[PDB]
Amino acid sequence: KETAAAKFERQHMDSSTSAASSSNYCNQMMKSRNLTKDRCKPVNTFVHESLADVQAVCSQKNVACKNGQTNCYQSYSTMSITDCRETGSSKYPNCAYKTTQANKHIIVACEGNPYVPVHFDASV
Ligand SMILES: O=c1ccn(Cc2cn([C@@H]3O[C@@H](CO)[C@H](O)[C@H]3O)nn2)c(=O)[nH]1
Repeated sequence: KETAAAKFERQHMDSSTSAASSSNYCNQMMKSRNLTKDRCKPVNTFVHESLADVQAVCSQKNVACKNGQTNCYQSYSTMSITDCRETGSSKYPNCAYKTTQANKHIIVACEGNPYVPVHFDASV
């Protein structure tokens, strides 16, 4: 079965590209990472840094999670990311997304042993 750590990697890691996300990027990535299988996942962020750099965030700046839990961490450095946001005319199964590249500090929730990212909370 898929671990929470693996699920974070599938939903949120894309080290392979630096940013260059075409306007098509989210349409393709949301589908291929299986985030459009059951419904159109409304919002999702992919991070284009190494897995080591993203895992490292779990030992960086401790901040409150949006849900009030205390296990979130904000990257000290900005990171290359792409936000995917479902369009207003998007209708499942043909899920459609606006693709927006940015360089921002990521906030992730970490859990487990080893202590690794399991949710993407926000970018700031
Ligand atoms: O700027 C953002 C803000 C929220 N999110 C949501 C998210 C959370 N997660 C975490 O892992 C998923 C495991 O099912 C959950 O939806 C959430 O805990 N995945 N996507 C962004 O991707 N970018």
